Amino acid sequence: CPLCFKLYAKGKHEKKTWFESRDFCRALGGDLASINNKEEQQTIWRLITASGSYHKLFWLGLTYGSPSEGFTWSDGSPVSYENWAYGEPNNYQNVEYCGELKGDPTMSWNDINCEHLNNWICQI
Ligand SMILES: CO[C@H]1O[C@H](CO)[C@@H](O)[C@H](O)[C@H]1NC(C)=O
Ligand SMILES: [Ca+2]
Repeated sequence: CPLCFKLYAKGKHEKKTWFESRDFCRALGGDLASINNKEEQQTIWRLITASGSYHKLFWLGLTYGSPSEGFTWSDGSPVSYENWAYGEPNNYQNVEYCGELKGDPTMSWNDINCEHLNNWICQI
């Protein structure tokens, strides 16, 4: 790396929707981050403690597919490893088709509306 992840923690005015974040990472030749196992989760947690980005929320590459698949990763891979927060994904008010990371030690995931403005994490 110059499995590689990079945090994008932005000021209030420079956060992005899920689609804007996905396009940003793809313009770099990468994608929104997928977390495929415990090792990858630890790597990202170690990046958060390095930056003081505690408690912050980040887009991951989680996106709802067909009703049959449930959530998938934007980079193509299926969701095998899961770390949803308890009760999630709950599709609250039926409008939550993207996934975010709560960047605290639990490293848990939540489904949320894709037009929410968040920080994000790229993989490359
Ligand atoms: C603040 O959290 C609540 O709203 C978000 C969407 O804003 C939801 O994504 C989230 O699931 C829901 N939590 C519960 C317990 O329903
Ligand atoms: Ca939710």
